[PDB]
Amino acid sequence: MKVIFLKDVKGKGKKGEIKNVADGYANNFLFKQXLAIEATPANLKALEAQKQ
Ligand SMILES: [Cl-]
Ligand SMILES: [Cl-]
Ligand SMILES: [Cl-]
Ligand SMILES: [Cl-]
Ligand SMILES: [Zn+2]
Ligand SMILES: [Zn+2]
Ligand SMILES: [Zn+2]
Ligand SMILES: [Zn+2]
Repeated sequence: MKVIFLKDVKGKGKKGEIKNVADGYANNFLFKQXLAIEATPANLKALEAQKQ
């Protein structure tokens, strides 16, 4: 699944990147720890607001 990284995660992604990762890894680790959020149009839109 495509995610938006909110924080660097060594070996997987850097803050700001939008990229595909393993679904299990996103669900059980990234989302659970606030390291990334799902890349959906609603989320991208919301994140741009929160950055501004
Ligand atoms: Cl998925
Ligand atoms: Cl770095
Ligand atoms: Cl990377
Ligand atoms: Cl970086
Ligand atoms: Zn999937
Ligand atoms: Zn970094
Ligand atoms: Zn990268
Ligand atoms: Zn948010």
